[PDB]
Amino acid sequence: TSKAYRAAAAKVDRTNLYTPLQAAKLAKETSSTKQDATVEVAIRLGVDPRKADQMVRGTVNLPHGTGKTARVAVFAVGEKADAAVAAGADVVGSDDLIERIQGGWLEFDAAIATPDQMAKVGRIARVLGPRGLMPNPKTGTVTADVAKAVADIKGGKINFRVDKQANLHFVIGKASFDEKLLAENYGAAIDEVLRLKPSSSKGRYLKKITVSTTTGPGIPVDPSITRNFA
RNA sequence: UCGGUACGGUUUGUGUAGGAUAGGUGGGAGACUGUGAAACCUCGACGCCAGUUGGGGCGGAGUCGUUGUUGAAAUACCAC
Repeated sequence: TSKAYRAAAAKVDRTNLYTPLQAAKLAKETSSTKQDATVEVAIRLGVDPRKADQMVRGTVNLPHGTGKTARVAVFAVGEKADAAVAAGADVVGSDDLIERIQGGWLEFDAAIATPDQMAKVGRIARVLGPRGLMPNPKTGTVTADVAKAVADIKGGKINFRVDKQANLHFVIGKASFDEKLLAENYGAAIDEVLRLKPSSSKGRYLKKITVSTTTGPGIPVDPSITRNFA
């Protein structure tokens, strides 16, 4: 509501549909005013989450990561210590990793355990739960295959979830990225949202969609172009 | 003049507190030029939820932005 608020993207038009080629350009020009932040994508789906079978929940593999450091703490014992450090996780724990979590050493981003440690994970997730650093088997951060479980956090697969009022929330990374590296992250989601379209979504599926990143209005994005994201 | 629809803008709700968990939901350490106890709308209905708020007819003139997560996102206020 300031002068610098309207100075950011003072040239974007409301009554003009923009391609993702043009939306990647204006996302750079929106970032020309303020500091670095996380690019946010808002999609208005044409679904109804009142029915249970029309609930939309999935994931997508981004080609260019997520713009996060993604430090991974691994409950690694036995052969798990050699297979977790070979993937990219800087923290290789042990059986005594319980004391290092409740003792004041929280310098990571996600905790990934092994089934030989799952009898002791229940004393951990009470302090990493609301912080967002707890192990979760429902989202793919608890498995015995630690060679690719670490690559799940390193790959940057964003877990989106449609709300009570049929709206999506997706991220493609930082605002200081290239226009081509953000076009492949953005083009991969819509390549996989339509694959997870429910079988009883009446009307037009992806009706309204916008991308804004740094302290301004939303770019009017065109739903009608789903072939030329790059 | 009285309505219906589409699009666009503001505002209203929240057992319980510091912006009545500043609605629901996701992002998120940077947004603001700010004396504000206060005079000029006494928040612009409402003044019951109890203090939401005078959002600038002040002053670009500097000391309420930052801060407590103790509540079923509180915050670093917005990318709905």
